Amino acid sequence: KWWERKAGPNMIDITSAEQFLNALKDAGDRLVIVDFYGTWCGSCRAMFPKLCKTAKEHPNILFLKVNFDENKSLCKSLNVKVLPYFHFYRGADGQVESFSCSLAKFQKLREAIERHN
Repeated sequence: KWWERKAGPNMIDITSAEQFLNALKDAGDRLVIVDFYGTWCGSCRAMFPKLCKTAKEHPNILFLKVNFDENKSLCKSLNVKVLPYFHFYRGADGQVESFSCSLAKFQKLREAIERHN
């Protein structure tokens, strides 16, 4: 599957609600970037290499990949309405970013990271 190709060790597939919370809790005070994507999302597929490169460049950021099509109830509960979409979480602060971005507007994701390192 395209979302598995060249994905580094800080990029994890989320397949259940409990696993999602455990990942957020176990992250401690680390920045967590949650990548909501779809199996047939062209933009998602197109930006994946850039996302993988970003993860390699930031080994201490945790990237959680959430396939909307395989976790629909979870994504709906989280108010995710369009794909690609991102939530950032960090420790006690909980959710600290919530946004979409284009392939060409990938710099918005980099700017979001820089707001939280």
